[PDB]
Amino acid sequence: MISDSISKRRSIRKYKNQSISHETIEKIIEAGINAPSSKNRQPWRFVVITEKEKESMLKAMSKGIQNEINDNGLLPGSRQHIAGANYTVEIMKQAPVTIFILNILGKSPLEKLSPEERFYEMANMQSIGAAIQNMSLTAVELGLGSLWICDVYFAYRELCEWLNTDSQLVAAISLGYPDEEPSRRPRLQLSDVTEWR
Amino acid sequence: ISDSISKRRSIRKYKNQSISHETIEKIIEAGINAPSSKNRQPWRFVVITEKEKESMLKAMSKGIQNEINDNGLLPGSRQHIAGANYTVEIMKQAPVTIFILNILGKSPLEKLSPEERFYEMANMQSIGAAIQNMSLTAVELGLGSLWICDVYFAYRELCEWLNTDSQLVAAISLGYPDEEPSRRPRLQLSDVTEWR
Ligand SMILES: Cc1cc2nc3c(=O)[nH]c(=O)nc-3n(C[C@H](O)[C@H](O)[C@H](O)COP(=O)(O)O)c2cc1C
Ligand SMILES: Cc1cc2nc3c(=O)[nH]c(=O)nc-3n(C[C@H](O)[C@H](O)[C@H](O)COP(=O)(O)O)c2cc1C
Ligand SMILES: [Cl-]
Ligand SMILES: [Cl-]
Repeated sequence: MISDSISKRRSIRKYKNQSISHETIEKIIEAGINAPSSKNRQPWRFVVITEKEKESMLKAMSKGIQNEINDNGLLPGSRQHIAGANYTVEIMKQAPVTIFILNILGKSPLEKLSPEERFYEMANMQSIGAAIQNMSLTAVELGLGSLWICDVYFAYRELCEWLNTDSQLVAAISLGYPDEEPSRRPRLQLSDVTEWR
Repeated sequence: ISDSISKRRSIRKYKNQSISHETIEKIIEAGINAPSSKNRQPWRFVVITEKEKESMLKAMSKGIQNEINDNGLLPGSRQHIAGANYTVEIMKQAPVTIFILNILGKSPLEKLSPEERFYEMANMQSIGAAIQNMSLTAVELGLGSLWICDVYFAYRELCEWLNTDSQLVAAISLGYPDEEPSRRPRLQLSDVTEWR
Protein backbone atom coordinates (compact mmCIF):
# COMPACT_ATOMS: atom_id res chain seq x y z
CA MET A 1 0.00 0.00 0.00
CA ILE A 2 1.32 3.35 -1.07
CA SER A 3 -1.38 4.75 1.10
CA ASP A 4 0.42 3.01 3.97
CA SER A 5 3.80 4.57 3.16
CA ILE A 6 2.19 7.98 2.54
CA SER A 7 0.63 7.92 6.02
CA LYS A 8 3.60 6.43 7.83
CA ARG A 9 6.36 8.56 6.32
CA ARG A 10 8.09 10.96 8.74
CA SER A 11 11.06 13.30 8.56
CA ILE A 12 13.79 11.24 10.28
CA ARG A 13 16.67 13.00 12.00
CA LYS A 14 18.22 10.16 14.03
CA TYR A 15 19.71 7.20 12.23
CA LYS A 16 21.34 3.84 12.91
CA ASN A 17 25.06 4.07 12.17
CA GLN A 18 24.68 1.18 9.63
CA SER A 19 25.82 1.46 6.00
CA ILE A 20 23.30 1.55 3.18
CA SER A 21 24.11 -0.61 0.20
CA HIS A 22 24.58 0.83 -3.28
CA GLU A 23 21.66 -1.39 -4.38
CA THR A 24 19.27 0.15 -1.86
CA ILE A 25 20.30 3.63 -3.05
CA GLU A 26 19.75 2.47 -6.66
CA LYS A 27 16.21 1.36 -5.82
CA ILE A 28 15.42 4.75 -4.21
CA ILE A 29 16.80 6.76 -7.14
CA GLU A 30 14.99 4.61 -9.69
CA ALA A 31 11.68 5.52 -7.89
CA GLY A 32 12.62 9.17 -8.29
CA ILE A 33 13.26 8.57 -12.00
CA ASN A 34 9.71 7.31 -12.36
CA ALA A 35 8.20 10.57 -11.22
CA PRO A 36 6.16 12.54 -13.72
CA SER A 37 7.67 15.79 -15.05
CA SER A 38 6.58 18.71 -17.17
CA LYS A 39 7.12 17.75 -20.84
CA ASN A 40 8.82 14.60 -19.56
CA ARG A 41 11.94 16.77 -19.20
CA GLN A 42 13.14 14.77 -16.18
CA PRO A 43 15.26 17.69 -14.90
CA TRP A 44 16.49 15.95 -11.74
CA ARG A 45 20.13 14.94 -11.32
CA PHE A 46 21.57 13.22 -8.29
CA VAL A 47 24.97 13.29 -6.57
CA VAL A 48 25.35 10.54 -3.99
CA ILE A 49 27.65 11.62 -1.13
CA THR A 50 29.16 8.65 0.68
CA GLU A 51 31.73 8.39 3.48
CA LYS A 52 34.37 9.10 0.82
CA GLU A 53 33.44 12.80 0.58
CA LYS A 54 31.13 13.55 3.48
CA GLU A 55 33.62 15.60 5.47
CA SER A 56 34.49 17.79 2.52
CA MET A 57 30.71 18.30 1.87
CA LEU A 58 30.10 19.29 5.43
CA LYS A 59 33.00 21.77 5.39
CA ALA A 60 31.49 23.53 2.39
CA MET A 61 28.09 23.62 4.13
CA SER A 62 29.58 25.02 7.28
CA LYS A 63 31.50 27.70 5.34
CA GLY A 64 28.30 28.88 3.76
CA ILE A 65 26.46 29.01 7.06
CA GLN A 66 29.36 30.98 8.61
CA ASN A 67 29.21 33.38 5.66
CA GLU A 68 25.52 33.86 6.42
CA ILE A 69 26.27 34.43 10.13
CA ASN A 70 28.81 37.09 9.03
CA ASP A 71 26.06 38.84 6.95
CA ASN A 72 27.79 38.01 3.65
CA GLY A 73 25.10 35.53 2.68
CA LEU A 74 21.89 35.29 0.68
CA LEU A 75 19.10 34.94 3.27
CA PRO A 76 19.29 38.01 5.58
CA GLY A 77 15.56 37.69 6.35
CA SER A 78 16.08 34.15 7.70
CA ARG A 79 18.72 34.58 10.40
CA GLN A 80 16.32 32.92 12.86
CA HIS A 81 16.71 29.71 10.81
CA ILE A 82 20.51 29.50 10.98
CA ALA A 83 20.33 27.45 14.20
CA GLY A 84 18.15 24.92 12.31
CA ALA A 85 20.69 24.81 9.49
CA ASN A 86 23.44 23.98 11.96
CA TYR A 87 21.27 21.17 13.32
CA THR A 88 20.76 19.88 9.77
CA VAL A 89 24.52 19.80 9.22
CA GLU A 90 24.81 17.55 12.30
CA ILE A 91 22.08 15.28 10.94
CA MET A 92 23.87 15.05 7.58
CA LYS A 93 27.13 14.23 9.39
CA GLN A 94 25.47 11.31 11.14
CA ALA A 95 23.29 10.01 8.33
CA PRO A 96 24.92 7.25 6.41
CA VAL A 97 24.06 8.67 2.96
CA THR A 98 23.12 12.11 1.62
CA ILE A 99 22.01 12.59 -1.96
CA PHE A 100 22.10 16.05 -3.53
CA ILE A 101 19.32 16.81 -5.99
CA LEU A 102 20.02 19.21 -8.84
CA ASN A 103 17.87 20.75 -11.58
CA ILE A 104 19.72 20.60 -14.93
CA LEU A 105 17.22 23.13 -16.32
CA GLY A 106 17.46 25.54 -13.41
CA LYS A 107 18.36 29.18 -13.55
CA SER A 108 20.40 30.77 -10.83
CA PRO A 109 18.64 31.97 -7.68
CA LEU A 110 20.75 35.14 -8.11
CA GLU A 111 19.17 36.09 -11.43
CA LYS A 112 15.92 37.93 -12.05
CA LEU A 113 13.34 36.04 -14.07
CA SER A 114 10.62 36.85 -16.57
CA PRO A 115 7.16 35.43 -15.96
CA GLU A 116 7.88 32.72 -18.54
CA GLU A 117 11.13 31.86 -16.74
CA ARG A 118 9.23 31.66 -13.47
CA PHE A 119 6.68 29.29 -14.94
CA TYR A 120 9.44 26.96 -16.22
CA GLU A 121 11.05 27.03 -12.75
CA MET A 122 7.70 26.31 -11.11
CA ALA A 123 6.99 23.39 -13.42
CA ASN A 124 10.45 21.91 -13.08
CA MET A 125 10.57 22.42 -9.31
CA GLN A 126 7.21 20.67 -8.80
CA SER A 127 8.46 17.82 -10.93
CA ILE A 128 11.57 17.47 -8.81
CA GLY A 129 9.42 17.46 -5.70
CA ALA A 130 7.54 14.50 -7.17
CA ALA A 131 10.85 12.71 -7.62
CA ILE A 132 12.08 13.40 -4.11
CA GLN A 133 8.71 12.37 -2.67
CA ASN A 134 8.92 9.10 -4.63
CA MET A 135 12.38 8.58 -3.13
CA SER A 136 11.08 9.34 0.34
CA LEU A 137 8.20 6.91 0.02
CA THR A 138 10.44 4.21 -1.38
CA ALA A 139 12.83 4.62 1.56
CA VAL A 140 9.86 4.01 3.88
CA GLU A 141 8.90 0.87 1.90
CA LEU A 142 12.46 -0.42 2.28
CA GLY A 143 12.50 0.14 6.06
CA LEU A 144 14.64 3.27 5.82
CA GLY A 145 13.94 6.84 6.89
CA SER A 146 14.91 10.06 5.21
CA LEU A 147 15.09 13.79 5.65
CA TRP A 148 14.36 16.25 2.85
CA ILE A 149 16.69 19.23 3.21
CA CYS A 150 16.57 22.82 1.93
CA ASP A 151 18.87 24.15 4.66
CA VAL A 152 21.52 23.63 1.98
CA TYR A 153 20.34 26.99 0.64
CA PHE A 154 22.39 28.61 3.42
CA ALA A 155 25.46 27.33 1.54
CA TYR A 156 24.12 27.55 -1.98
CA ARG A 157 27.18 28.97 -3.73
CA GLU A 158 29.62 27.05 -1.64
CA LEU A 159 27.95 23.69 -2.33
CA CYS A 160 27.55 24.40 -6.04
CA GLU A 161 31.31 25.15 -6.16
CA TRP A 162 32.04 21.99 -4.11
CA LEU A 163 29.91 19.89 -6.45
CA ASN A 164 31.56 21.66 -9.41
CA THR A 165 28.20 21.68 -11.09
CA ASP A 166 26.64 23.95 -13.72
CA SER A 167 23.19 22.87 -12.52
CA GLN A 168 20.88 24.48 -9.98
CA LEU A 169 21.03 23.02 -6.48
CA VAL A 170 17.50 22.10 -5.34
CA ALA A 171 17.79 20.01 -2.16
CA ALA A 172 19.53 17.22 -0.36
CA ILE A 173 18.01 14.07 1.08
CA SER A 174 19.68 12.21 3.96
CA LEU A 175 18.90 8.53 4.30
CA GLY A 176 19.50 5.63 6.65
CA TYR A 177 17.82 3.11 8.89
CA PRO A 178 15.79 5.08 11.42
CA ASP A 179 16.64 5.44 15.11
CA GLU A 180 13.39 7.20 16.03
CA GLU A 181 9.68 6.76 15.26
CA PRO A 182 7.98 10.16 15.45
CA SER A 183 4.20 10.49 15.74
CA ARG A 184 2.45 12.33 12.90
CA ARG A 185 3.50 15.97 12.65
CA PRO A 186 0.79 18.63 12.91
CA ARG A 187 -1.38 19.13 9.83
CA LEU A 188 -4.09 21.49 8.79
CA GLN A 189 -7.34 19.64 8.14
CA LEU A 190 -8.99 19.14 4.84
CA SER A 191 -11.58 21.87 5.72
CA ASP A 192 -8.77 24.35 6.36
CA VAL A 193 -7.18 23.93 2.92
CA THR A 194 -10.02 22.95 0.52
CA GLU A 195 -12.75 24.94 -1.29
CA TRP A 196 -15.36 22.83 -3.13
CA ARG A 197 -16.85 24.27 -6.31
CA ILE B 1 3.57 2.31 -2.83
CA SER B 2 6.37 0.86 -4.88
CA ASP B 3 3.58 -0.73 -6.96
CA SER B 4 1.80 2.60 -7.42
CA ILE B 5 5.04 4.47 -8.20
CA SER B 6 5.77 2.02 -10.98
CA LYS B 7 2.22 1.75 -12.34
CA ARG B 8 1.41 5.45 -12.35
CA ARG B 9 0.80 7.03 -15.75
CA SER B 10 -0.42 10.39 -16.95
CA ILE B 11 -4.01 9.62 -18.03
CA ARG B 12 -5.61 11.66 -20.82
CA LYS B 13 -8.73 9.59 -21.56
CA TYR B 14 -11.48 9.15 -18.94
CA LYS B 15 -14.73 7.24 -18.57
CA ASN B 16 -17.94 9.25 -18.18
CA GLN B 17 -18.20 8.30 -14.51
CA SER B 18 -18.49 10.50 -11.41
CA ILE B 19 -16.21 10.23 -8.39
CA SER B 20 -17.60 10.19 -4.87
CA HIS B 21 -16.67 13.04 -2.60
CA GLU B 22 -15.02 10.71 -0.10
CA THR B 23 -12.75 9.38 -2.86
CA ILE B 24 -11.70 12.96 -3.65
CA GLU B 25 -11.15 13.56 0.07
CA LYS B 26 -8.88 10.52 0.31
CA ILE B 27 -6.78 11.90 -2.54
CA ILE B 28 -6.54 15.34 -0.92
CA GLU B 29 -5.72 13.79 2.47
CA ALA B 30 -2.74 12.10 0.83
CA GLY B 31 -1.60 15.55 -0.40
CA ILE B 32 -1.92 17.00 3.11
CA ASN B 33 0.36 14.25 4.41
CA ALA B 34 3.21 15.42 2.20
CA PRO B 35 6.25 16.90 3.88
CA SER B 36 6.81 20.62 3.55
CA SER B 37 9.55 23.10 4.29
CA LYS B 38 9.14 24.32 7.90
CA ASN B 39 5.86 22.35 7.88
CA ARG B 40 4.36 25.44 6.22
CA GLN B 41 1.84 23.37 4.26
CA PRO B 42 1.50 26.04 1.58
CA TRP B 43 -0.94 24.07 -0.60
CA ARG B 44 -4.56 25.11 -1.01
CA PHE B 45 -7.07 23.19 -3.13
CA VAL B 46 -10.06 24.32 -5.17
CA VAL B 47 -12.11 21.36 -6.35
CA ILE B 48 -13.96 21.99 -9.63
CA THR B 49 -16.92 19.68 -10.25
CA GLU B 50 -19.35 19.44 -13.16
CA LYS B 51 -21.29 22.55 -12.19
CA GLU B 52 -18.29 24.82 -12.69
CA LYS B 53 -16.52 22.81 -15.41
CA GLU B 54 -17.77 24.92 -18.31
CA SER B 55 -16.85 28.18 -16.62
CA MET B 56 -13.33 26.81 -15.88
CA LEU B 57 -12.87 25.72 -19.48
CA LYS B 58 -13.98 29.15 -20.73
CA ALA B 59 -11.43 30.97 -18.53
CA MET B 60 -8.63 28.71 -19.66
CA SER B 61 -9.64 29.03 -23.35
CA LYS B 62 -9.67 32.82 -22.93
CA GLY B 63 -6.10 32.85 -21.68
CA ILE B 64 -4.94 30.52 -24.43
CA GLN B 65 -6.52 32.82 -27.04
CA ASN B 66 -4.80 35.79 -25.42
CA GLU B 67 -1.46 33.94 -25.79
CA ILE B 68 -2.25 33.16 -29.43
CA ASN B 69 -2.92 36.93 -29.87
CA ASP B 70 0.61 37.69 -28.53
CA ASN B 71 -0.82 39.28 -25.38
CA GLY B 72 0.21 36.53 -22.99
CA LEU B 73 2.97 35.58 -20.58
CA LEU B 74 4.79 32.73 -22.35
CA PRO B 75 5.79 34.19 -25.73
CA GLY B 76 8.72 31.78 -26.01
CA SER B 77 6.41 28.79 -25.69
CA ARG B 78 4.06 29.28 -28.66
CA GLN B 79 4.94 25.76 -29.88
CA HIS B 80 3.23 24.47 -26.71
CA ILE B 81 -0.15 26.15 -27.28
CA ALA B 82 -1.49 23.19 -29.24
CA GLY B 83 -0.73 20.97 -26.25
CA ALA B 84 -2.57 23.43 -23.98
CA ASN B 85 -5.61 23.21 -26.22
CA TYR B 86 -5.48 19.39 -25.95
CA THR B 87 -5.22 19.75 -22.15
CA VAL B 88 -8.46 21.76 -22.22
CA GLU B 89 -10.16 18.86 -24.03
CA ILE B 90 -8.83 16.41 -21.45
CA MET B 91 -10.09 18.56 -18.54
CA LYS B 92 -13.47 18.41 -20.29
CA GLN B 93 -13.47 14.62 -20.06
CA ALA B 94 -12.45 14.44 -16.41
CA PRO B 95 -15.25 14.55 -13.81
CA VAL B 96 -13.08 16.54 -11.35
CA THR B 97 -10.21 18.96 -11.64
CA ILE B 98 -8.47 20.31 -8.55
CA PHE B 99 -6.56 23.57 -8.72
CA ILE B 100 -3.55 23.72 -6.48
CA LEU B 101 -2.51 27.07 -5.08
CA ASN B 102 0.50 28.24 -3.08
CA ILE B 103 -0.82 30.55 -0.38
CA LEU B 104 2.78 31.74 0.21
CA GLY B 105 3.49 32.44 -3.44
CA LYS B 106 4.50 35.65 -5.12
CA SER B 107 3.16 36.65 -8.51
CA PRO B 108 5.10 35.40 -11.52
CA LEU B 109 5.11 39.05 -12.60
CA GLU B 110 7.13 40.19 -9.58
CA LYS B 111 10.92 40.09 -9.41
CA LEU B 112 12.43 37.96 -6.63
CA SER B 113 15.50 38.29 -4.46
CA PRO B 114 17.66 35.22 -3.92
CA GLU B 115 15.95 34.65 -0.59
CA GLU B 116 12.51 34.94 -2.14
CA ARG B 117 13.63 32.42 -4.80
CA PHE B 118 14.74 29.97 -2.15
CA TYR B 119 11.39 30.24 -0.39
CA GLU B 120 9.59 29.67 -3.69
CA MET B 121 11.77 26.71 -4.54
CA ALA B 122 11.17 25.11 -1.15
CA ASN B 123 7.43 25.72 -1.36
CA MET B 124 7.21 24.44 -4.89
CA GLN B 125 9.01 21.20 -3.99
CA SER B 126 6.65 20.75 -1.08
CA ILE B 127 3.61 21.20 -3.32
CA GLY B 128 5.08 18.74 -5.81
CA ALA B 129 5.32 16.19 -3.02
CA ALA B 130 1.62 16.82 -2.27
CA ILE B 131 0.52 16.46 -5.89
CA GLN B 132 2.63 13.29 -6.29
CA ASN B 133 0.97 11.84 -3.17
CA MET B 134 -2.40 12.68 -4.75
CA SER B 135 -1.39 11.07 -8.04
CA LEU B 136 -0.18 7.91 -6.38
CA THR B 137 -3.32 7.70 -4.22
CA ALA B 138 -5.49 8.00 -7.33
CA VAL B 139 -3.69 5.00 -8.76
CA GLU B 140 -4.26 3.01 -5.58
CA LEU B 141 -7.98 3.77 -5.79
CA GLY B 142 -8.35 2.67 -9.41
CA LEU B 143 -8.44 6.21 -10.74
CA GLY B 144 -6.15 7.98 -13.14
CA SER B 145 -4.97 11.54 -13.12
CA LEU B 146 -3.22 14.23 -15.15
CA TRP B 147 -0.94 16.79 -13.54
CA ILE B 148 -1.31 20.07 -15.45
CA CYS B 149 0.87 23.16 -15.85
CA ASP B 150 -0.73 24.11 -19.17
CA VAL B 151 -2.87 26.29 -16.88
CA TYR B 152 0.01 28.78 -16.99
CA PHE B 153 -1.21 29.78 -20.49
CA ALA B 154 -4.24 31.21 -18.65
CA TYR B 155 -2.58 32.18 -15.37
CA ARG B 156 -4.17 35.58 -14.87
CA GLU B 157 -7.54 34.51 -16.26
CA LEU B 158 -7.71 31.48 -13.96
CA CYS B 159 -6.61 33.41 -10.86
CA GLU B 160 -9.37 35.90 -11.65
CA TRP B 161 -11.89 33.08 -12.15
CA LEU B 162 -10.78 31.42 -8.89
CA ASN B 163 -11.04 34.82 -7.20
CA THR B 164 -7.72 34.28 -5.46
CA ASP B 165 -4.64 36.30 -4.57
CA SER B 166 -2.67 33.09 -4.03
CA GLN B 167 -0.24 31.76 -6.57
CA LEU B 168 -1.63 29.20 -9.04
CA VAL B 169 0.75 26.21 -9.16
CA ALA B 170 -1.02 23.48 -11.11
CA ALA B 171 -4.19 21.61 -11.68
CA ILE B 172 -4.82 17.90 -11.40
CA SER B 173 -7.61 16.23 -13.32
CA LEU B 174 -9.01 13.01 -11.87
CA GLY B 175 -11.29 10.25 -13.14
CA TYR B 176 -11.69 6.61 -14.01
CA PRO B 177 -9.21 5.76 -16.77
CA ASP B 178 -10.18 4.93 -20.35
CA GLU B 179 -6.62 4.08 -21.39
CA GLU B 180 -3.73 2.05 -19.98
CA PRO B 181 -0.56 3.64 -21.41
CA SER B 182 2.74 1.82 -21.68
CA ARG B 183 5.57 3.30 -19.61
CA ARG B 184 6.77 6.62 -20.91
CA PRO B 185 10.44 7.05 -21.71
CA ARG B 186 12.89 7.57 -18.86
CA LEU B 187 16.56 8.24 -18.53
CA GLN B 188 18.48 5.46 -16.77
CA LEU B 189 20.27 5.61 -13.42
CA SER B 190 23.70 6.20 -15.04
CA ASP B 191 22.35 9.13 -17.03
CA VAL B 192 21.27 11.04 -13.92
CA THR B 193 23.49 9.88 -11.05
CA GLU B 194 27.03 10.79 -9.99
CA TRP B 195 28.61 8.87 -7.12
CA ARG B 196 30.87 10.52 -4.55
C1 LIG C 1 4.50 19.63 -13.23
C2 LIG C 1 3.87 18.83 -14.34
C3 LIG C 1 3.09 19.46 -15.29
C4 LIG C 1 2.49 18.75 -16.32
N1 LIG C 1 1.68 19.39 -17.23
C5 LIG C 1 0.94 18.69 -18.13
C6 LIG C 1 -0.01 19.34 -18.93
O1 LIG C 1 -0.36 20.52 -18.81
N2 LIG C 1 -0.66 18.56 -19.86
C7 LIG C 1 -0.38 17.24 -20.10
O2 LIG C 1 -0.98 16.60 -21.00
N3 LIG C 1 0.55 16.62 -19.32
C8 LIG C 1 1.20 17.34 -18.34
N4 LIG C 1 2.08 16.67 -17.50
C9 LIG C 1 2.28 15.21 -17.65
C10 LIG C 1 3.64 14.93 -18.27
O3 LIG C 1 3.59 15.14 -19.69
C11 LIG C 1 4.05 13.47 -18.00
O4 LIG C 1 4.28 13.36 -16.58
C12 LIG C 1 5.30 13.01 -18.75
O5 LIG C 1 5.09 13.07 -20.15
C13 LIG C 1 5.63 11.57 -18.34
O6 LIG C 1 4.54 10.68 -18.60
P1 LIG C 1 3.97 9.79 -17.37
O7 LIG C 1 3.52 10.78 -16.33
O8 LIG C 1 2.83 9.01 -17.98
O9 LIG C 1 5.11 8.93 -16.88
C14 LIG C 1 2.68 17.36 -16.46
C15 LIG C 1 3.45 16.71 -15.49
C16 LIG C 1 4.02 17.44 -14.45
C17 LIG C 1 4.80 16.70 -13.39
C1 LIG D 1 11.26 21.04 0.62
C2 LIG D 1 11.53 20.59 2.04
C3 LIG D 1 12.64 21.07 2.73
C4 LIG D 1 12.91 20.71 4.05
N1 LIG D 1 14.07 21.17 4.68
C5 LIG D 1 14.46 20.63 5.88
C6 LIG D 1 15.70 20.92 6.45
O1 LIG D 1 16.58 21.57 5.87
N2 LIG D 1 15.97 20.40 7.69
C7 LIG D 1 15.07 19.65 8.41
O2 LIG D 1 15.36 19.26 9.54
N3 LIG D 1 13.85 19.34 7.85
C8 LIG D 1 13.54 19.83 6.61
N4 LIG D 1 12.33 19.49 6.04
C9 LIG D 1 11.43 18.55 6.75
C10 LIG D 1 10.20 19.28 7.29
O3 LIG D 1 10.54 20.00 8.45
C11 LIG D 1 9.07 18.31 7.58
O4 LIG D 1 8.62 17.76 6.35
C12 LIG D 1 7.87 18.93 8.30
O5 LIG D 1 8.27 19.43 9.57
C13 LIG D 1 6.74 17.94 8.54
O6 LIG D 1 7.18 16.78 9.24
P1 LIG D 1 7.07 15.31 8.61
O7 LIG D 1 7.85 15.34 7.29
O8 LIG D 1 7.68 14.35 9.62
O9 LIG D 1 5.60 15.07 8.33
C14 LIG D 1 12.05 19.85 4.71
C15 LIG D 1 10.93 19.36 4.02
C16 LIG D 1 10.69 19.73 2.71
C17 LIG D 1 9.50 19.19 1.98
CL1 LIG E 1 3.63 18.14 -20.25
CL1 LIG F 1 12.15 22.51 7.65
